Formats: sequence, C-alpha cells, structure tokens
Amino acid sequence: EFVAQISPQYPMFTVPLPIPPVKQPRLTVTNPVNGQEIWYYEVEIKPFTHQVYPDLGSADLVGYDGMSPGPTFQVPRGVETVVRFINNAEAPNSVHLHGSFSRAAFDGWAEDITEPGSFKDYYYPNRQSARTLWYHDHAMHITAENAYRGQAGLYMLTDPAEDALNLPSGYGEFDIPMILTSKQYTANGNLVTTNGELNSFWGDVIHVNGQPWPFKNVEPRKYRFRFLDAAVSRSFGLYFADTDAIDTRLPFKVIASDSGLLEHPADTSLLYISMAERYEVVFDFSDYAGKTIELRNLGGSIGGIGTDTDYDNTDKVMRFVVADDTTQPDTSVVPANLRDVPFPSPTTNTPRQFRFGRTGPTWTINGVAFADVQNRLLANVPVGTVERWELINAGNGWTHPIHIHLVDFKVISRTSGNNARTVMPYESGLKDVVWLGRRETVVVEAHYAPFPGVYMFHCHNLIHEDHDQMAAFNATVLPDYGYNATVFVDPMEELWQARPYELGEFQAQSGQFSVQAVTERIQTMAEYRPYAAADE
Ligand SMILES: *[C@@H]1O[C@H](CO)[C@@H](O[C@@H]2O[C@H](CO)[C@@H](O[C@H]3O[C@H](CO)[C@@H](O)[C@H](O)[C@@H]3O)[C@H](O)[C@H]2NC(C)=O)[C@H](O)[C@H]1NC(C)=O
Ligand SMILES: *[C@@H]1O[C@H](CO)[C@@H](O)[C@H](O)[C@H]1NC(C)=O
Ligand SMILES: [Ca+2]
Ligand SMILES: [Cu+2]
Ligand SMILES: [Cu+2]
Ligand SMILES: [Cu+2]
Ligand SMILES: [Cu+2]
Repeated sequence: EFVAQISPQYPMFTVPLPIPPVKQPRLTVTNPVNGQEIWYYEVEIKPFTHQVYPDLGSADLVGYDGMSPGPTFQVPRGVETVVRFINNAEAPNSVHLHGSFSRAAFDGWAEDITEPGSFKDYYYPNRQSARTLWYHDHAMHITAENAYRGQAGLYMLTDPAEDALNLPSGYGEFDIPMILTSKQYTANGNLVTTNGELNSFWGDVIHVNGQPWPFKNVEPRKYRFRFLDAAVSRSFGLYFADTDAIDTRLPFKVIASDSGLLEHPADTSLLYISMAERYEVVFDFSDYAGKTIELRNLGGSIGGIGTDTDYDNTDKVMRFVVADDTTQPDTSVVPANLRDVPFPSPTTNTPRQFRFGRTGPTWTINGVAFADVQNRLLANVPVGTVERWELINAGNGWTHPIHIHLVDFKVISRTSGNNARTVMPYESGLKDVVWLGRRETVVVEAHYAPFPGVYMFHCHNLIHEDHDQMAAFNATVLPDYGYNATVFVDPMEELWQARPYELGEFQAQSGQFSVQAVTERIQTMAEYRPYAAADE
C-alpha cells in the first residue's frame, strides 16, 4: 500500500515535458601545448522562482544559469572544457562532474567550496567513453539542499564513432533527457526544505526535468531516453504500461549505463534505478499507436528492493500520448552489438570491505563519518591498481547507492539476504554507482587510474551523504612519477581554489572576464598539463 499525499493536489499529466536547453560555450581558447581549442563556458549560480503549482504561490530555487535542471552540456570526446562556475547565490557550492575522471581539484571535493561572490574554473578532460554525465553540487553537509533546490544538470559526452550505430537521435527530438526528482511542496506551493531530515527525504511529487507528472506527445517509433535519478533519496523501479492495462509491464531495451554503452542491448521490462545512476533506454512506441503509455514506478518500496515510502501518486512518473502514425519513417535501429566495453584486467585479490550502515543517527562507512578528518581516508591505492571492493549493506531497514569517484567499475556480484536479485542484465557493462538494496552485498572491480589524487566515495542518498556517509581514498604515486602530480593530488591546492569576482566585471565581460584574461588564465592552466597521463 501507500501513504496519503502531503503536497497539494497537482493537475496530473497536463504540462508538457520540458527539455533543458543546450549550454553553449562563450568562446574557445587555443591550448599552447597542442594547438587544440578548449571550449570555455560561464555558468551563473543564482536564485530564481518557479511557479510549479498553477493556482498556488511559487517555489524558491537556486540553479545553474537560474534554471533547474541546469542547461545540458554537449561535448565531443577529445575537446577539453573549462567551466567557470560563478556563485551569485546565497550559500557555498562545490561542483562535481559526475562520470568524469577529473583531477582531484576539479572534481568537486566537498570542502573545496566556492563562496557567494566568488567563482571557480573547472578544467575537464572529456577523454572517456561517450556517456551521460551530470554535474551537481557537492558542498559539504549542504549537498542535499543544494541539489534539491536545483543545482544539477546533464552533461553529454559524445563520440562520433557511435554515430554509425544509428540509434534514435536528436536532443529533444528522439534523444530525450529524463531527469527524475522527488520532492515535497507546502500548502502554498513552495518547496518543503530537506533541512532537518536525517533519515531520508522521499518526496511525494515525482518530477521529470523539473516538472511534476508531465506528458509528452510521441510518434509511434523508437526513442532514446536518458534516465538519471537526481532525487535526494528516492529510488525507482521504472516500467512502461498502457493505461488500458496499467499493471502489464512493456518490454524495452537498455543500451547504456553510467559509463557508457553496454556491449549488447539488455531486454528489460523493469528498470531499477537509484540515486545518481544513469541508464539509457530505447523504447519502441510503434506497437502502441493511438495509445497512452504511462511511465510508472513499482510500489512496495521498489518491489522490496528499497525501503522508500510510497505515496498516492509516486507510482506515477509521466505519460506518453502516442500518435496514430509517424510523420517521417523511423530509420533508426538498435544494433545487437553496441561496443566493446573496456573492462579492467580482473584480479583475484581479496576485496577491500566497506560496510554502509548507521552509528547512532549518523550514516557511516566502517563506523566513520566524513567530518572525522583524522579517520576518513579509508584506503590508499597505487595508481594503476585494479582492486575489488566489497560493498556491504547488512541492514534491512535502509539502502545505499554507492558512488566511487575517479573510476568506472564492473559489477562482479550481488547477494541479497532476501534472495531478491543478483546482478541485473543492465549492470553488465561499466558503472560508477551501484545500488545496495535491502540486505545486499556487492563486489565491484575497478582500475584506480589514471590520475593520482585524493578522491571521495560515498552513498549517494543525499541525506545519508550529508550526515555523514562519505569517505576518501588516495590514488597514490611515487616521488618520481612526474606529471606535475605535486600540484594535482590535493583537492584543496591553492592554485586551483575559487577566486573573488566583481559582479560588474562579469556583466561587462571585462577585467577577469575579458577575452584576454580568460584566454591567459586558461592557457596558463593548460601548461600544467593536468590530463597528460591519459594520453599515453
Ligand atoms: C596522497 O598520496 C600522495 C602521494 O601520491 C601524497 O603526496 C606525497 O606526500 C609526501 C609526504 O608529504 C611527499 O613526500 C615528500 O614531501 C616533502 C616535500 O619534498 C618532503 O620534505 C618529505 O620529506 C617527503 O619526502 C610527496 O612529495 C607527495 N607526493 C605528491 C605527488 O604530492 C599525499 O600526502 C597523500 N594525501 C593524503 C594522505 O591526504
Ligand atoms: C608542469 O607545470 C609547469 C607549469 O605550468 C609546466 O611548465 C610544465 O611543463 C609542467 N610539466 C609537466 C610534466 O606537466
Ligand atoms: Ca581562498
Ligand atoms: Cu553524483
Ligand atoms: Cu561522482
Ligand atoms: Cu545510504
Ligand atoms: Cu560524490
């Protein structure tokens, strides 16, 4: 069963699915090292209001470029980017590009904050396999509220070599972002804050791309859906159902996970997806012409995998209204062979063990909280080592989607105390988040490479994360390793810290924001060659 909705009654499935706009670079800067162009962006973090409930008041948000989701980046492999994330808001931020093997000082270390009235330049490599990344806040102990209030957006890394696959295409056309969130609203339509919540903030209103229970008109053909669970605490068990047969799950194909394409499409009628996980789905509406297809969420706390509270309407995600015919023929396909997945060389070494539970009210990793500076560094791993980590949730009363920064990993095994599931077919490839459901233990395998530095790992339930379920590992190198490692291993390195800005120089695009100043700043950053070790 389920619990009565708390948020005001919403006009279900009446508002079109919005698509976040593509974020365009301001300019490009020539890299003196290799003559390549670096794309430079400016993102302004600022407050804004959004009228979510038509007949009530508005909600207070804070977002990248004053929208939520933030605008969508689209970057081809091989093009380095620099993003100046400008804090013109009211609380600190720390931006993490989730899915990117960024250097430690460009990775969103929780203490590596930018204050209101400052910005930080983030230098990204964009060398990894094509994948759906996302960028979001990571500031220590205020991550849940910063993300909740709007600081998360999509970042698509593209590969022209994947074009020949002829998958459904066109951002906002047949390649649709599906960013899920779960929130709660007050009686006059503002957001209920996550502040004060120490267990989980489930939310009773399901959003896609910032919009409660939307609809979309689709043609009877194939669409690529890029699912991201950007919720604070809600995990999903997604399925598609004709409204005439609301319990009957319709088949689809999963084609990609966190780190990129699967080797082969996974035939799927139920998609488990927890916080921070990305799955790309191809759904074929051609068998459902003139029907309405509802994207729904499995009840009973994601079919017994989770512990999430279910409400009146959290079994509903959005509705697809399928036309009777196409307007152009569908020439897209879903190849049986997608890519060769670059799995790490397998090891037989005993896995490191990490236990995710609670120590009193505080969510901990092996009994440690992230606030504990003395004890939070829980592993030293020489760069280039392949390690298995055993990620343990002994509890039946909570679940944890675990995220390890820097790496892509393979999911080796999952056990369940409730015998509920093992490794899912769509977990066949490479991932960077893995869901420890009720009484589940998962072993992952990862190459801790290619860059040395101190990095985070944590549960990505943002309430658990803030209080205080995060730890660090150090990917280590020897004194003679080179690659300017000495200025790239410490995430708090002063060279890369946030800088104060004057609002007027930003608006006037002068001073610190003149073409010359941005150019010289980026060329100087490029000279340190932060990502050279990936080009061996
Ligand atoms: C994470 O691992 C890093 C190694 O990859 C480590 O950095 C290393 O720290 C040691 C000790 O501070 C440095 O060794 C030398 O440091 C000074 C400077 O010359 C000397 O006076 C000392 O006697 C010692 O020989 C290494 O230079 C340094 N290596 C790099 C690449 O920076 C970090 O300390 C680790 N971070 C943690 C534990 O938080
Ligand atoms: C390290 O950074 C300095 C300063 O930008 C640069 O001159 C040098 O070429 C870099 N060395 C390596 C090995 O990246
Ligand atoms: Ca400072
Ligand atoms: Cu993340
Ligand atoms: Cu991450
Ligand atoms: Cu958790
Ligand atoms: Cu993180």
